[PDB]
Amino acid sequence: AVTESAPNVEYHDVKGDMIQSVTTSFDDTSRLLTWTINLTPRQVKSNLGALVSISGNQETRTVTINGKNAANGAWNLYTGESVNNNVLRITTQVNDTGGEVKLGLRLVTSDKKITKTNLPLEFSQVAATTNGSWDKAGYNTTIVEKDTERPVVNVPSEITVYRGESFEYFATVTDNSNAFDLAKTVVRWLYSNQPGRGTEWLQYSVTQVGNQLKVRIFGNVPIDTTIGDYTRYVVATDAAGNVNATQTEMGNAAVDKTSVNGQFKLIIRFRIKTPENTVFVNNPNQLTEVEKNLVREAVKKSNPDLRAQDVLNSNYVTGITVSNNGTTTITYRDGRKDIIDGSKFIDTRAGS
Ligand SMILES: [K+]
Ligand code: NA
Repeated sequence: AVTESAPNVEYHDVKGDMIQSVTTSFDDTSRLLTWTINLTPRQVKSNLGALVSISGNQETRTVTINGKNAANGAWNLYTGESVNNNVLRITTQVNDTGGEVKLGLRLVTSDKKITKTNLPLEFSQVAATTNGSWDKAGYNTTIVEKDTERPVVNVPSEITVYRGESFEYFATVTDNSNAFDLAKTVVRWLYSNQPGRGTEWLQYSVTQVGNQLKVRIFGNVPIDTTIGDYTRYVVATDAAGNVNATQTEMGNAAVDKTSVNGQFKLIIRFRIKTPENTVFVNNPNQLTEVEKNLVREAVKKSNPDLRAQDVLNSNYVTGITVSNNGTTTITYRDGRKDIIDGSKFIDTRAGS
């Protein structure tokens, strides 16, 4: 991008009679800065001289006067043609640090060739030296540092969602520049910029809050989706185009089974629903085998969406286990477990 503005005027000698306006143009890719100075000397004459000083974070690349390269004669002299509505353009390479950049000028016109020795630094000395128009001014502006640092995503290691339920999580994006490319900030699986096979219901949105992005990760999980886990990525881009994780890094991480910044495991779990009818037993803390089986059957009945394929080895008897004290362990097809206390649905028939 190119940014154009009018710099801060540090001083402009009120006896000066040349400078009308000064503008800057900065290319954020080349980091070249052009100072454009428009001149209307009262005495145009034949020769323009420009004594130029720049801050140490700049290095001069080009100086033109009236559209032609200036002859190169802390302060350096450049000379060229003198016309009305003359344009002096000083292009510098800004260093990677950027920051405050400064320009100082002492300008003259003359009918004679101009030399640095015979160049007046005050209005009162003009008549005996260059004997034409004169001006003196200083400017500054501020240039961003070159941003070579990637943005950082903060997202949980695991985002756990439940079949039949909605979810909402946030990832946060921070960058050293405090500026982003929202269009190139996404949540995706590895292969393409999409939510991914099996998780097509994964949604996201990107908002900027202050100096950070907030990436809302949300959706509605179907009752009929596969239980297990999926690797997904928050990929964020700063305003300079640096990304937290590149496509090639995502691919290496997928093969090596390592992590990149912004990676998360999306885990789809089952949400166990409690029996609506109390399971009556003799001693809720010392169940018989028949009572353990009543507990398993009640859990199956209240969870008709828990299919055999959803539990370990597609077997309800080994996938739903019930301890002596009525604790139910459900082990799913992915090896994940729920350990569920029976206190809220198992009761004694004594006193019922
Ligand atoms: K950055
Ligand atoms: Na933006």
